[PDB]
Order: sequence, then C-alpha cells, then structure tokens
Amino acid sequence: ESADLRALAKHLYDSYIKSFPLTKAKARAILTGKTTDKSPFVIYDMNSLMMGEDKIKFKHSKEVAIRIFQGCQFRSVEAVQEITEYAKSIPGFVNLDLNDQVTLLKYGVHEIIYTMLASLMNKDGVLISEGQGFMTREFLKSLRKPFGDFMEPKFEFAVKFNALELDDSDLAIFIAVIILSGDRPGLLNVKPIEDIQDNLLQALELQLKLNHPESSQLFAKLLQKMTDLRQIVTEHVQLLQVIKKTEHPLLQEIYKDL
Amino acid sequence: ESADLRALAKHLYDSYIKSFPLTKAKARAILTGKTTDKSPFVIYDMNSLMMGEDKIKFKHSKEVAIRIFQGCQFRSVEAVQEITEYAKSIPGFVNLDLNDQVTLLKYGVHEIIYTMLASLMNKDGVLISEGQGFMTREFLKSLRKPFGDFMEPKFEFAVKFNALELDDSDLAIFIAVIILSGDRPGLLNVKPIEDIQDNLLQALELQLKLNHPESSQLFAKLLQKMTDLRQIVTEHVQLLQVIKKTETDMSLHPLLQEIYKDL
Ligand SMILES: *c1ccc([N+](=O)[O-])cc1C(=O)Nc1ccncc1
Ligand SMILES: *c1ccc([N+](=O)[O-])cc1C(=O)Nc1ccncc1
Ligand SMILES: CCCCCCCCC(=O)O
Ligand SMILES: CCCCCCCCC(=O)O
Repeated sequence: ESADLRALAKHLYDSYIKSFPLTKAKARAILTGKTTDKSPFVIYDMNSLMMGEDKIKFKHSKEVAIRIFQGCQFRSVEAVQEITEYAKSIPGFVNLDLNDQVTLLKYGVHEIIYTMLASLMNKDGVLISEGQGFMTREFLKSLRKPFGDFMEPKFEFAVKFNALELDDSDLAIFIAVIILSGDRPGLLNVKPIEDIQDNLLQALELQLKLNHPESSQLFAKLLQKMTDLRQIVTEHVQLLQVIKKTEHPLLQEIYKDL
Repeated sequence: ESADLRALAKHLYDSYIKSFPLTKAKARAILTGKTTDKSPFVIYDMNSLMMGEDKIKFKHSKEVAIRIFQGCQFRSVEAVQEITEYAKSIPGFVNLDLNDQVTLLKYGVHEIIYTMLASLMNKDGVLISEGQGFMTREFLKSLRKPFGDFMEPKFEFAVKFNALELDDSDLAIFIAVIILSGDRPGLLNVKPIEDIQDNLLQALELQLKLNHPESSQLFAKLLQKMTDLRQIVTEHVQLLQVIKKTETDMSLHPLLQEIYKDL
C-alpha cells in the first residue's frame, strides 16, 4: 500500500533532517552563492589554510597534509555518530539482533559517508566544518603522496552521483537501503534485514517516481551507483593501510579503523 | 521532558551492551550459579593457577606475582579500548575539542575500570578471562610484598559499591556521567562538557528513581561513591611508581603509560 510507503518516506526524511545538521538543500545554497547571507571562507592554498584555522575554529612540526587528514578523521568520527542515530530511527532496525546492528553500521558507514560527502561537493571542492569552509579540489590535490590522492576519487564519484540530482527526501531512503544490506560479513539473522531493505526499496522506488517523474529508470541508476560506492570504499581502506606506514596512544584508540 | 531522558537512557544502555562484552548481569549469573552461564575454574594457589592456563584461555620463570600483574595489565588495556568505544557513543562527546576528549578519557578511564570491575567481584574474589576464571581475594592478597596489596582496595570498594545493587542500565548512565566530568585538570572548554553531564545527571536521576523506586536517595548515594573512586586511583598510581623502581625490567603498556602522568 503506497500510503505506508509514503508514510515511511516522510518518517525517514524527518529523522534524517533531525540527524544530519548540514542537509543537501542547505549545502546546495551555500555552494551556488544563492544564499548570500553568509559566505564560507574558501581555502585554496597554504596561506588560505593557515588563515582558515583563525576564522573556522578546529582543535589543532605537524605537517600540513597530516593535520588536514587528522581533521578528516575527526569529522569521520562525528558522522559515524550521526549515522548511528539515523539508523536507530529506521523501522525495524532496533528490533534486530544487537550484533547485527553493530555489523550493519560497521560496514555501512564508509558507504554512507561518501554518499553524503557528495552533498557537500561540486567539481571544484568540498564544504567543511558545517559549511563555514570550502576546501578547493585543487588544493586537496596539491598535497604530497599519498595525501593528494585521498579525496580525488571521492570528488570523481560525487560529480557523477550529483548528476542524478537527488534531494534530501530521496537520499534519506537511499541511506536507509545502504544500512540494511543483508550481505555484510558476519550477520546472524539476515532475514529481517532483507525484509526491511525490501520495504525500504519499495519506498525508494515510489519516491523517485513521484519526485522525479521525468527521470527514467532513476531507481536502477541509483542502485547501480552502489557499485561505485563499494569500489570507492575498497580503494579507500587500502589507502588507509598505506598511510598506516607513513605516520599518541589515546588518539590512536579514538581513531580505530572505521 | 522525561521521554527525552528515557530515550537517552535506552541509547546509552544499548551502546553499553555493544561495547562491554562481560556485563554485570552475565557476571552475576556466573557468580551465583545460574544455568544461563557456566562454571568458572577457580584459582586460589599456584597449583590451581598452573592448572588455569590448561583449563582457561590465558595468554602467558617470570615469577607468579609479575605474571598475574602483566595479565591484569593487558586486561586493563582491553578495558580502556572498550571504554573509549563506549565514550564515542555518548552524545556530544565526539563533537568536543579533541584535546578535551583525550583529557576526559585519560582521567575518566581508571575510575570506570574499578566501577565496572566491581561487577566482576564479590566478597571472595573476581572473575577473570571473560568470566572463564575466578581468582580468589585470598590468593591475590597473599602475593609478594608489593603486589599483594594491589587488589584489596578494589575489593573493599566493590563490596560497598555492589551493595547499591545497580544493574547494567544504571551503570551505563553512571559511567557516562563519570566521563563527562569537567573538573579534570587541563580541560580547554569546561562548559560544553558540563552541559552534557547535566543532561546525563538528569538521565541518571530519572533512571534511578524509575528502576529503584524504593531505594531512597540512591542518586545522591551513587554520586558520593565517586569519592571512593578518586581515592582508589591515587593509591594505584603510587603503588605503580613503586614497581617501576623495584623491577626496572618490568614493562608497562604504552596506552597505559600515557594515561599515567605525574602530577
Ligand atoms: C577522512 C580521513 C579518514 C577517513 N577514514 O579513515 O574513514 C575518512 C575521512 C573523511 O572523508 N571524513 C568525512 C566524513 C564526513 N564528511 C566529510 C569528511
Ligand atoms: C592491574 C595492574 C595495572 C593496571 N593499570 O596500570 O591500569 C590495571 C590493573 C587492573 O586491575 N586491570 C583490569 C581492568 C578491568 N578489568 C579487570 C582488570
Ligand atoms: C579540515 C576539515 C576536514 C573535513 C573533512 C572534509 C573533506 C576534506 C578533507 O580531506 O579534509
Ligand atoms: C590473567 C588476566 C588477569 C585478569 C585481570 C582482572 C583483574 C584482577 C586480576 O588480574 O586478578
């Protein structure tokens, strides 16, 4: 019944607005200069970076590309918590085996992070720190190996992902689909997981149809992007290993892999 | 609104289950004799100790007292890792300044060790190796000179703390109150810490009165235990500085060494 699919779609959208501060509707305004009420500090090279810690406050000898990467880790840890709280609002998620919940979040966050990073990106850079900042794609490239290689694949993916012109109400259901993948390693009771993903998949299909009637087979194209996602993540984890032989103790524990 | 504080209580209980594999409910099922859990092998002398590595999974002629000490030292490392994971689930914690996160963990972690260790203790001893073993208080107090006195203050606190009859969902909120202190030496921005803790304190208070309605002033009686916790740490680090000079061949784990900072 489409009423329950539209009900589910509104629920997830509300829960996604509450859980993720900087939404795509918001970030799209800041990036296009439409909402001139406040313009982010742009970081385009070293001196703009050094200046950037003065305007935008952060927490942090200690080379530039390392400090940027560390701040990227800091932000990752925050996004995990926002994702965890979003997941808890997906109908049926909390009722799952606690270990399956943990396994679903553990393998699902890198996918969701790069998905949602695309909301903050265009071909020329990425909003940082709630969008008070904008780090140019070209400045991120100008970092030494392996660090200049780090964000370029994500920019690459976002440019194509954003060409789908999804909005927050679309993404809210997409993100739920990603979390409820029954093929994560080590799951103990795949059935209720896949039962929820089928229900979320129906909701996503009805949503893309009404929200994008002119976008033929958008549902399928969005599902195909989850290929680019998994390949992104696979390439991302190995880079992190290369880094773990380029670069404390309590910090090491806060930034355990994931 | 109570509903908001109940939701926070459920959130923290949920994350506590996910971060701490040996809960108090499990540990009491093992200690009291329930059939949901199985029987510990009991170490009370060197013979039973020697049988323990056979029967119980350990990881370890580097004399008995030192061997126990390195084993209990490696378990502390694992507990620190577990506490660090639970902390990141405390809402607002990861949004704090990174320096204050490290500082909250550095001081909060040992007070949490001995709070939760109380869950593994009764009058007579303490579970070990994820509840597969049980090391008697007497065998611990009988260890040589310096080492014989490491655990007895923990047993003394645990016996009084356990008298409160807190359960895991109480402990989850209480451990979060501990982490978000704000009176820790060196904190850069005390106010966002104190705002979180006040929410935790509100959460703990509603939880204690719903979960233990007959237990008058349990909230206040639980906050006063934070003093016994402070005292247990200080005795510990001073006893640690003795071993550092006695056995200058004994090594401390780096995670644990950085947590310990003179003055
Ligand atoms: C930066 C550095 C390391 C990792 N990681 O090892 O998972 C991830 C990131 C990253 O891109 N974090 C991020 C999350 C959300 N928004 C922006 C950046
Ligand atoms: C024993 C010896 C040294 C230290 N330390 O420097 O923190 C800790 C311990 C100890 O009691 N570890 C422990 C933690 C949690 N559960 C059981 C034992
Ligand atoms: C210094 C802020 C870092 C936030 C992470 C957003 C992506 C850009 C980066 O790699 O730093
Ligand atoms: C060999 C592991 C030791 C378990 C650590 C628990 C603390 C109490 C003790 O060690 O006796």
